[PDB]
Amino acid sequence: MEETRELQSLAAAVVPSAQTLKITDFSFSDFELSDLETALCTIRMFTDLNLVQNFQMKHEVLCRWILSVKKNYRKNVAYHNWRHAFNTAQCMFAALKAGKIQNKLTDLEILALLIAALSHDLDHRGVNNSPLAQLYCHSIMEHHHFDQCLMILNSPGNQILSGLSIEEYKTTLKIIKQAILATDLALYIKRRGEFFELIRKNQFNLEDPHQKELFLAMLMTACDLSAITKPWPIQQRIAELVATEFFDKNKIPSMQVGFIDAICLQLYEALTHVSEDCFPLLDGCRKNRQKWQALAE
Ligand SMILES: CCCOc1ccc(S(=O)(=O)N2CCN(C)CC2)cc1-c1nc2c(c(=O)[nH]1)CCC2
Ligand SMILES: [Mg+2]
Ligand SMILES: [Zn+2]
Repeated sequence: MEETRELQSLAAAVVPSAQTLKITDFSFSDFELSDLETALCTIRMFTDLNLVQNFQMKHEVLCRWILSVKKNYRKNVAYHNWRHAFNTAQCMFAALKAGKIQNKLTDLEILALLIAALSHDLDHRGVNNSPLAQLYCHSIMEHHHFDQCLMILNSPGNQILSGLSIEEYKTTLKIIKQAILATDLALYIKRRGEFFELIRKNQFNLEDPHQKELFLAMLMTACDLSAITKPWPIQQRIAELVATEFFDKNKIPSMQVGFIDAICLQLYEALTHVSEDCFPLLDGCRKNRQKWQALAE
């Protein structure tokens, strides 16, 4: 089979260092990478976050899990596909390392963010595709993604959480679930005020469980949207993909400016306040606003 073949190549490979793979960079890009290569980067992300060790993940199982995740994104979807999930994970990784967020969180939280970033759009069909009620929003889409995530975590050969104790397992699933549900922009809009207001007053505090949970949610949105922060030539390219999905052009630049003002700037400003080293995200986002604004006329 084409697929057990893919599993063999992947399990046999030597995983280059994080530095060699450029996965520590906020300006990372996946355009020139093969599927196999994105899988290796992903293993390096688990490894250098020290998650394979702390939680005793078997190599064959992690490899199989990554391939399952990859397999359950649809390639025919121009933007909401595996590369988007892979990029969201890479940005999470870079915020934890380069952005120095790692030290602010527990191992279990880090574990759950990485998994959530990779799984958060599982089985997406495209924004233009959409039982009972369904009456009041409620993140139906994200519930589906999380269910997909859960089913893969429980598939034979795919159980990367088997090394956790039952109590750790339950805590981790809860975090994964909240994390995936947090990628619903509506929820993000609903909750950001609290977070901004708190940073305003220099009252923000990670020791408060309520605030921790709020921060993790903000963190997910920041990664989920991070394409908006990439170097111009790359951002233009990703914008291309999004437009293809949204519509299957003269108004696109102003749309981009609207999106950056409405959603992105404040979030990346807030994240910078929490950790100054996440500044490149904010900086990259500002430069892109300037560029799209110039096209907008
Ligand atoms: C480039 C084509 C047009 O792109 C957009 C147009 C509108 C918006 S939006 O007004 O903030 N918005 C549209 C309605 N959604 C449910 C939420 C997002 C975002 C985007 C948009 N979203 C994303 C990116 C982007 O470049 N544009 C990259 C990360 C996600
Ligand atoms: Mg989504
Ligand atoms: Zn997403």
